[PDB]
Amino acid sequence: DLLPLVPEQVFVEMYEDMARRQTIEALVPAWDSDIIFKCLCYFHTLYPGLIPLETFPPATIFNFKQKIISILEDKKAVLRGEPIKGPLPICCSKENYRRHLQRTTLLPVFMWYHPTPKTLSDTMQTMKQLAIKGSVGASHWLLVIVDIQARRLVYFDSLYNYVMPPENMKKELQSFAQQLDQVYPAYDSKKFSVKIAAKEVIQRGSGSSCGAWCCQFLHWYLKDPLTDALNDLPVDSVERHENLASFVQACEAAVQDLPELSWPEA
Repeated sequence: DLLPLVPEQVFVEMYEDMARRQTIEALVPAWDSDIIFKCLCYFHTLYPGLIPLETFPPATIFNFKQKIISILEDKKAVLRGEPIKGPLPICCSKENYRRHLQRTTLLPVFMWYHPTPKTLSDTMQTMKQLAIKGSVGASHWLLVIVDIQARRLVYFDSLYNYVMPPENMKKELQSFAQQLDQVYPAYDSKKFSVKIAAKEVIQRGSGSSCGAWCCQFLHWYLKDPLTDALNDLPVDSVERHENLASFVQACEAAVQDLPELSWPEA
């Protein structure tokens, strides 16, 4: 039997997939902690209810719940004229921080995650290693929105199930939600609800657009806390990211002439 032709193009069978991924990677490069923070400061000017929490160092899977509880307990104190006990931000005066706490209705909690580290310190160490070599690697940004006004926790994973299956995260967040009912109780005894935002992979074809996706979802949520934008997405991976690219470009222009490393006034 005649031998099959083996072409003198080692990668040709992957050309289409490679071209799409290269296109996507070029459209939306990685967003790290500093630009995310600038974007949050900008978002606050548009939506005063959003407190621009610092992403340095970012929360992790090991301490995001403790960080949220500290912030809410401090907000409770501020509304009662009592001392705050939580760690203070670097780029904000303590007085301005108190005013942000008094005003905020929504905590944008960005979590930086990597499969390998098993502790908070290991995670920070991994974060440092990757940063100096300029690699994303297997790291991933996640967003937890604590909507105080609606008593809603929204979990956004652009890779859908990168940390754990969505039902396992649902379970963990549901237990956390009832802890928040005791920590930050409501007059009418309305319970904190939990929403897993992503029903499938949004970030198809990319290893770097996670940061931008989180900020885009947040902005969609800020425009409409009932948004179904994740369902109205284009099917094509490339089209999704060229829409995201316009968002990114608009944001980067919007913050270009905004003050560096400083919170806006509450």
